[PDB]
Amino acid sequence: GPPTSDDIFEREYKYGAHNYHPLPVALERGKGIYLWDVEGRKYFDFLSSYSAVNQGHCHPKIVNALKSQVDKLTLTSRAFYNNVLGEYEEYITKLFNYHKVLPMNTGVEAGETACKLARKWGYTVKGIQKYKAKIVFAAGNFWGRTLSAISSSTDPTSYDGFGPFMPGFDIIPYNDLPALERALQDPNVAAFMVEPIQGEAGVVVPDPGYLMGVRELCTRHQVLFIADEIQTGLARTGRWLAVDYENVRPDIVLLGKALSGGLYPVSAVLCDDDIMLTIKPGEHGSTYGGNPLGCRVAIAALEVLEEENLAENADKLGIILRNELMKLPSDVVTAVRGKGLLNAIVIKETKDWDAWKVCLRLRDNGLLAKPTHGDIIRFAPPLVIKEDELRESIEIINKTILSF
Amino acid sequence: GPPTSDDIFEREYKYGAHNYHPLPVALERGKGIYLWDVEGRKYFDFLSSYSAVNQGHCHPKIVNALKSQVDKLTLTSRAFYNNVLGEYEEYITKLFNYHKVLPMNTGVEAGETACKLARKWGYTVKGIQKYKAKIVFAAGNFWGRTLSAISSSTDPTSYDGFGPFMPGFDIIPYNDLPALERALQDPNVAAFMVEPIQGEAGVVVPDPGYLMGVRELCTRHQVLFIADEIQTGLARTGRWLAVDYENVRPDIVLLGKALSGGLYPVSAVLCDDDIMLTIKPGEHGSTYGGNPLGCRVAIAALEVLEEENLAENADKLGIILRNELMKLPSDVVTAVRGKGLLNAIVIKETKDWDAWKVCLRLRDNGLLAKPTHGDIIRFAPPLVIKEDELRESIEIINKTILSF
Amino acid sequence: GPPTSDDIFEREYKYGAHNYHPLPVALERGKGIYLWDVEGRKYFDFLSSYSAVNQGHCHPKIVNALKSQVDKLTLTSRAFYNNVLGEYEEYITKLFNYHKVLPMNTGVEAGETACKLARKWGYTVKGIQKYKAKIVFAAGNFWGRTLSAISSSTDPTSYDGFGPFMPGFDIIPYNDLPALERALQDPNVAAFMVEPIQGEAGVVVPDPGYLMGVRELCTRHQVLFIADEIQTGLARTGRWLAVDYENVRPDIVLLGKALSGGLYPVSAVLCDDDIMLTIKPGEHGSTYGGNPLGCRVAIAALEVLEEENLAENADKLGIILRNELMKLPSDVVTAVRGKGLLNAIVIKETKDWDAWKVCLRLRDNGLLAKPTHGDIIRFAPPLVIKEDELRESIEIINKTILSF
Ligand SMILES: *[C@@H](c1c(COP(=O)(O)O)cnc(C)c1O)[C@@H]1C[C@H](C(=O)O)CC1=N
Ligand SMILES: *[C@@H](c1c(COP(=O)(O)O)cnc(C)c1O)[C@@H]1C[C@H](C(=O)O)CC1=N
Ligand SMILES: *[C@@H](c1c(COP(=O)(O)O)cnc(C)c1O)[C@@H]1C[C@H](C(=O)O)CC1=N
Repeated sequence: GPPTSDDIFEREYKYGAHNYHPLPVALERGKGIYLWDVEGRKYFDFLSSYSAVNQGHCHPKIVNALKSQVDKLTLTSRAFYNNVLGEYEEYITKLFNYHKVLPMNTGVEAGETACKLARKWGYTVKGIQKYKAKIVFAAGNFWGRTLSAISSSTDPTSYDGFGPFMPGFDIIPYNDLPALERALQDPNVAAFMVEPIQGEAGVVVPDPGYLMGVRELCTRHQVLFIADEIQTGLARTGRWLAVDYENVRPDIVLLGKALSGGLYPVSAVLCDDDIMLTIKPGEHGSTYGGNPLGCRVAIAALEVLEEENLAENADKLGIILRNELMKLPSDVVTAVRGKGLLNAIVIKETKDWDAWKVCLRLRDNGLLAKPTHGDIIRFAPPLVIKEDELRESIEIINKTILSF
Repeated sequence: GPPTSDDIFEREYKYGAHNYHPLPVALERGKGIYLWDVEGRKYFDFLSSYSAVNQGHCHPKIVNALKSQVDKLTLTSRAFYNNVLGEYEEYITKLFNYHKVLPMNTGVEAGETACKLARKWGYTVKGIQKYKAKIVFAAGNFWGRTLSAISSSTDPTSYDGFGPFMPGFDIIPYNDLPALERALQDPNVAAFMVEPIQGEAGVVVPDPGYLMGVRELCTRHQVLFIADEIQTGLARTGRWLAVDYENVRPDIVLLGKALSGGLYPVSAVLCDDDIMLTIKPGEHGSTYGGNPLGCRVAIAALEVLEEENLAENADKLGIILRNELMKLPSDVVTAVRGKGLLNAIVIKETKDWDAWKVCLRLRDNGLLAKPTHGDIIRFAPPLVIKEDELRESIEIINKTILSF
Repeated sequence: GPPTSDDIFEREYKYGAHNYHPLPVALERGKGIYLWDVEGRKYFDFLSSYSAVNQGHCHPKIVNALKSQVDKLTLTSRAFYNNVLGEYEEYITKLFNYHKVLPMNTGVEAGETACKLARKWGYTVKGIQKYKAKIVFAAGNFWGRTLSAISSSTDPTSYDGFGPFMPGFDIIPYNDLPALERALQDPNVAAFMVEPIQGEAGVVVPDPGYLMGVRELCTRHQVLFIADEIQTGLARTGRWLAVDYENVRPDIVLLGKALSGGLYPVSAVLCDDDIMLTIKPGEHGSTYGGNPLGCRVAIAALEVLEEENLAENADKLGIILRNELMKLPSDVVTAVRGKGLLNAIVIKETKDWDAWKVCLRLRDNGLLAKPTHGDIIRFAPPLVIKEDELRESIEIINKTILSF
């Protein structure tokens, strides 16, 4: 016979590392906003694979781009040229209005690249003494799991037991302009890296004006403003980039996750020549970075966001979701927050009943969501969701929450 | 009409970062051992995308695996289970005979994961005080371009201008057992990471017994032996792992590149429970790591290496390649080295005549290869190459060298 | 006639700096737990002047000490000796079991003194190069308003507009042992300064085991543990020192506020000879520090705490206070916290309901308390309060909270 859910759980427990704490559900198919488990049950996806399937699971446009290119050429490395990478480079730099892009594969690779750019520019353009360059981060940041990434983390689960840590990384509170201003008094700071909304920290939305103040302080003190839009970008919050809400232009922009619609690990580092060209030939790279397959996929994934106006849809539907969640009782759900279709609720955790239990019952009533910590549940469905489907989801959430 | 090669060169110059020094050739199609440029000209591929397309370009069996799964489900994240990952996990662990695998995407991610395991094991099992754990590396190593990876580099091009560097990374000479022994006298050393053959260093083959000696020293001093087989593994050197030549079993094995036949960025960290399970749920991850699309690709890629006996082929044909290369005048080609189909020659570089110029002319004659520095040319065709094809290539190599 | 409350407010507004936001009430008399305003109204004191009047207002024994000594001698400076200081020094050092005490006047002065001790010890004993020594602080710390003190603050109200700031001060989260452990990897760290309970942050009580973990980590990495007990000490939390709950011995202890029963500004720095004697004659001082009048007061104030077993009372009555407070509706009072008689509640602040408005009404109902931000009210009565008086006070709080 074919494996049950319990069979699948057991096999991974035996042959796979235990580095995740998954919700016990076993999926075999996805399409648009929906996932199906091996028992044939249907679920609303309200995680979107950490906002990587903004376009919905298996979008036909993106699938067709992948199938078309895989027959021709998939990997040359950048030791040679191919005919696709330049077409993608011209498309994406003109779309976001930066001189250049440096292609990578995963989100954390984009972040590492940005740190290297910041340091290189710091030493060769700004003139910092080697090797005294600093990069400032905000408390609660998440940008991956390399040794460098977790060195900037304030979450012990991320860094405990994995030191000694990368020097030159400082931390200030998020959503705190006086703290940024105090930090940038040090001329050895080369960059401030920040998420326009902190995702994995629990959808922490900064106050109106924060990003304007950030852009202002970074310009004033000759510091690069690095915007990590790997989770918040690409229509998820209701705009091409979440920084578009305050119409601010960062020095470096990071994209990933939804850049491929979930079909291929593609990430990108966008910035102007004065920054980008501090890195000379041979001084940075990646084997699969910029490969023609990922590029065809990324072009299609970006075109989907545009053609279907998913940003406008996320903006419209997000406020409906938040407004409805705000009707839940003040002492079962203690906060609602988000922008566009990146949202979260905080539940009054008891030692009897918590976010994990809510999510188990959400699963049972046909909706997949994951907690982060033990009192916050994230709601992030694919951006192709329609209003009637959203309202059905909302009913499921009401039903579940009010059932405890 | 279509863009020319020069068009392609110019577009990337304008819109892409300048972090590579590519051979001036623009490819648009690849099949088996062959690549075609946009002018229609045909080439032998003797780089194999740094040994990522061992199975040849666009291998029909791996391509079908990609095409089959892309319509079903491509990314859940490991927040949920799917039906594919566990099947891959059981397969690859049993193939290399380790308890568990931890799935990642790129080679440098696999290395970072191994360093994190080494440290976590160092503190929680070996009892090193936090955070005093050291990892030893060999001079000439290349394992990627994160801040941590270049912190272990002895190549200025990799690390200059990118500091400050990761602490706890110590460097010793390659192919030097006394040096290793002295380093392992420090009880705070958690691991030694090393390539069985150094790839980007210029195909540097250590003396017979080196790997056996490393294994013995690591076991004696309770140090983890991390073998980086991201380039040497998967039949490229004539065995499943280069480490198999001396019957050595590393504590952690890293795989990447050809694990997907070039269709998808897939890498793996293999080790037993005592090491793997030092990392608890939530303590390490990656958005695309272990996704079902890459898993189906990897399973197919591994099956191809087995079914077509590519390791055996690489062994036999490698012998021919080195034998025929060694016929070149001592005057002109000062060294020939390699195992299996991972090979290189060293030319007596004059002020006028260098490896780049040779490769430019090899291109002109229908064969693509990349130099390492001024005096080393690597030869690494896909492992599906046939003897007649190989000898045709050898002729091309011969006439090119002698034409200077 | 005599000045009204309104007269008093308007006079200070005209001739005094506007650096405070006081509760509009004008006191003229104080005795034990009670205060009377100029209109004759009587109030419970639930601020205890930031815990400086633990012994109650105008304690007869402390007053008698003042009156007795003021007729004899009040100030010689420490350029000469007097007959009182040595007696106080022996008394307090034997009481807390440290070799020596250094006498100062205000809390922030004791803190400055401890930072100088730590640095001096760092350079002359630990061997840190001048001037590379660091001191680590916990976010949320409050220890005064000198340029140095606000340089370690994470509260913009304290530091904004007052820089540039003192270098060599680093900040980590409170109640976070992994973060402390990470910070102490730097051998240039000389000390960690921390409150056993953060007072002005809103009575933030760390997890059980925190103080033990700090002591252990500081010892392990040769770092001084400075315990700021200026608010938490002297029976307020139900022990002589709040660190006594975990049987922890800091390297340096800071005392102040209630050290004088509110009659005189007296502070003290306690530590052993290997630390204290790093400061040589002429290298630190204060005009009024260690004056005979303050010393007589201090001895009396310390005797009151002991002879009336006020720590025992604080512990017993604080248990009662927190138990009764937790009976308030979980939807209006969202948290209750504290130790002994240092306590606070968190309210569910709305746009129209806040901590300030609550304290205004408490005042109207005969109880004086201070808010923290918009959602915290501190409750800290003098330790001489009796159970029946506490219970009466509690009904005022009940009446007030429920009345909204
Ligand atoms: C994903 C994430 C990254 C890292 O992306 P990657 O998983 O492809 O390497 C970078 N930046 C942002 C803003 C992200 O959201 C996050 C990271 C988080 C973690 O660090 O555990 C889990 C994610 N989904
Ligand atoms: C590829 C390589 C890596 C890194 O793999 P990645 O490019 O997918 O991240 C790790 N280990 C080995 C043995 C490799 O060969 C090398 C790294 C080298 C570099 O550092 O620039 C270039 C490569 N092709
Ligand atoms: C009082 C306080 C100090 C400073 O004492 P001082 O006012 O006599 O100089 C030092 N340490 C602790 C633990 C204290 O509680 C606090 C400081 C706070 C502030 O910084 O504004 C207000 C106080 N009452």
